[PDB]
Amino acid sequence: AMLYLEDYLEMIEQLPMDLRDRFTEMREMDLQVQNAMDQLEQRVSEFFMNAKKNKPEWREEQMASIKKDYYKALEDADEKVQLANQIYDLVDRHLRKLDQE
Amino acid sequence: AMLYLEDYLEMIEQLPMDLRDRFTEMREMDLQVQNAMDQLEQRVSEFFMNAKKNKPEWREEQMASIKKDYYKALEDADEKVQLANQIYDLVDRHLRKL
Repeated sequence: AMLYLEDYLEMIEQLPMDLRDRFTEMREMDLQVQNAMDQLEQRVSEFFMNAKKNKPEWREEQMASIKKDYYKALEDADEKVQLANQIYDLVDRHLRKLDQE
Repeated sequence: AMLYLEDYLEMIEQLPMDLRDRFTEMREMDLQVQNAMDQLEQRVSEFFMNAKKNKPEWREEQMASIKKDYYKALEDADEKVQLANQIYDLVDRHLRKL
């Protein structure tokens, strides 16, 4: 409980700001993705809800917004992908450093 | 107060079955992502902490486990991605029907 957090806390501190920052950065990115998907889900059930109501040209604005949200999330996930690559190479670099030492 | 949650109820219930399940699968995958990230961080820091103290073998073992967790994670992110694409397909199909 509280002691496991101390150990968890402990663990994080022995990690160069290099890595820790990219992890929380990935954290934030994942949060962003979840949020984008939420607004998409809402756009979608409104599509199904109103639908014929508010005319059928409502699909234009709606579907455009759906595509926008979806693309946004995709870009955010591609960004987490980049960040994980970064963390990967930064592992490798700190590694090699220690090995020839 | 929780009107946000009754509204989300009515929200969800407007979706067809396919779409609902893909979204809930997605949420499951998010959780799994958060755990993979977590676990990976922990092996990384622990490996740094105990890097110099332990033997070459221990370094190689921790590194293999780290690599695991990494690819692990990476796979989950792809599945979440994949789910999002399925959802978008189902959506524009439910439009092409109308």
